[PDB]
Amino acid sequence: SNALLTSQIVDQYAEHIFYNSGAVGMALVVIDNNQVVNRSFGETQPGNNIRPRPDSLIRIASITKLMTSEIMVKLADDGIVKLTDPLKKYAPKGVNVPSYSAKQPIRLLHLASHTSGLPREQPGGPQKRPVFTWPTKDNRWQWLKLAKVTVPPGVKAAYSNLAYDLLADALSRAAGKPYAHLLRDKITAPLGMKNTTLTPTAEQCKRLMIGVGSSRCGNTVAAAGSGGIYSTPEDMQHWMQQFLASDNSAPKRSAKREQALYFQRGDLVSLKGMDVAGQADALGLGWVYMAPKADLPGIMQKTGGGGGFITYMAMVPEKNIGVFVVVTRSQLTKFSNMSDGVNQLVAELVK
Repeated sequence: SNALLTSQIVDQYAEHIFYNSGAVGMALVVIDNNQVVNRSFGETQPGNNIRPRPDSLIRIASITKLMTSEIMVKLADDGIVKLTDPLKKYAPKGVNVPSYSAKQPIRLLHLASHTSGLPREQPGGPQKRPVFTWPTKDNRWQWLKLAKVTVPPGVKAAYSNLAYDLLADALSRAAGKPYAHLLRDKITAPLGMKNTTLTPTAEQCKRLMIGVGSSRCGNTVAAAGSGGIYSTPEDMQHWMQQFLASDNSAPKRSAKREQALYFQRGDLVSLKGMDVAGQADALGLGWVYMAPKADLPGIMQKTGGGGGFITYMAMVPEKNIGVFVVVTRSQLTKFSNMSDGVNQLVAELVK
């Protein structure tokens, strides 16, 4: 958008997204070239009348997967992994990683693009379960070693949390340090994202927004790859900015590799779980691409939902436009009533 109108265009949509989504609380972050527009609505806990702040703690849920893929891409540039490495290269000493057939192993690329053939969650967990706490890393590898993989890789997309946590495990093994140290060293420390963490302190937890379906604020390292990351609107602004040019900076060196697309929709036999914010026209490394259609532009996006939070990031990198939104749910909240509004906002911003 033209800087003269950016704020006014955001205002055409922001309050509608807040009301239509049934949010308890909402933070919206818009980057449009040199313009940054922030809006906050509602409450940080039902009935508390406290507006969300730049440093309100949030669960970003599956936006986490974009960071796992970011780390994979950075480690690949370092020569520490290859996207094509079999997962079994990074398996603990002597533990089997099953494969559809000998010459068709699950590779890191498959985990990142949801094409590994693995299930969405490890089966057989506790029926009532606090979010982002089960399975643990040890649980995953104990299950995997006896598991059967019955579909070849790169044939079907089936959205998976399990696969993304296995990816984080592999990346940690390859780098020779805990995943939390990779997240810090490769992402959060260089960008000064001082509230982006899998291990929040008490001081951070007191700032965690609350909606329907909330869970206690705790260690979420179990979902390090798939969904556990806590952050804040201001930290997420800084993260999102690295994909977008402005007068003061070019995108980060790895932005294009991070957003590379690997499977066109028609290149797969079927896709499950990929169409939450609209039809997925191509799958990247966590990122999902939707081609222009109706009155919407081509959009790179990722959806997230867990622990009473829903999140969405949509961007048009060529136009230096990105929108991130986080909402705490009320009972009636429907995800696409938030994401559809963001997509329409993005459509107005690109004009």
